[PDB]
Amino acid sequence: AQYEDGKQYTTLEKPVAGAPQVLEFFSFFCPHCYQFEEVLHISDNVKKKLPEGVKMTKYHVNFMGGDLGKDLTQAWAVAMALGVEDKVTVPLFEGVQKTQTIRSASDIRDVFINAGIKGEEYDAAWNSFVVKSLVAQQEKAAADVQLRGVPAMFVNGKYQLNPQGMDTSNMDVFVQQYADTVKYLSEK
Repeated sequence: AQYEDGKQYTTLEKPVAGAPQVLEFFSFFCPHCYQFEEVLHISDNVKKKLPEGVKMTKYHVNFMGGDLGKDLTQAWAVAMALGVEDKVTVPLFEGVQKTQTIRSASDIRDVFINAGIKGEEYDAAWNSFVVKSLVAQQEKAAADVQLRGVPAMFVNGKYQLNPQGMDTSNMDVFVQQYADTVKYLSEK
């Protein structure tokens, strides 16, 4: 066909019930993830092609960057709880990969302060049990698909995007292929 298992996507040997409809994993240590976010705006372009009635979920992972990697997963839980994903994503990426000024939880915290979240509101979120279970959700979702690599997108707990199988001579064309693939899988 035009879309084929093993080409634009793969199928899970082990489907995951009750999964979010469009589920994306990343790491602020992940170089392709930086590309995906700041250069290609994948999440965004997928969204604008998804039918609506469809929610999009993005989770951080632990397996890159050891101790900081986990701090970053908890901080992304904070960002989700406060609804400030859109104000910290870029400075977290650049602070980890561009300027390399993020080396500790305290530096992660600085990004949120600079983004305007109050220290008080941040420390309370950081320490809240609502953030604990949010961390647990991120870990569980990654666990359910035995996630060993990022960036990664899963559709309806049963399909995994396979970006390796798309032309990259043009960035715009890659993005649209990627998004259309998501929409195809979405309708499947």
